Amino acid sequence: GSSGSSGQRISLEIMTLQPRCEDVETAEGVALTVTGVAQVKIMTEKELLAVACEQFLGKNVQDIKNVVLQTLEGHLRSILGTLTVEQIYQDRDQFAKLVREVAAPDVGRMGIEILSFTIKDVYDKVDYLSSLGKTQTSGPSSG
Repeated sequence: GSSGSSGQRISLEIMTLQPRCEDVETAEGVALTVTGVAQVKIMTEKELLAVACEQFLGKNVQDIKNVVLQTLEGHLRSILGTLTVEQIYQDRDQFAKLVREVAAPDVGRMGIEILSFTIKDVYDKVDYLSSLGKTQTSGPSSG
């Protein structure tokens, strides 16, 4: 599946990058699939934005979105590794907050600022959890 969009100029407009990762064994050791969804945009410098401008000048829109997307993406995995399969689902809103909180002060190196970070869908390709199907059960007790 190839892409095709007319445009021979940088697109300052806000860029929508979805930091998704597959086959990322959680803290315990369970590979999960997180789509993730975050928005980003180019930053301006009243002085000189040659740090991001020259870094995007000449390249192709796709390239840019990739570079930026990578920064966030990578982080996700790192934050997903230290986080188990529970902590994640339990408080997803937080998980994303970390990926953005850790990448926020990072993208500032290239010249990009993050707007927001959220989670789209988190499923397990190995269908491990599903198979287990967590359900309320009953059990006997002595006293």
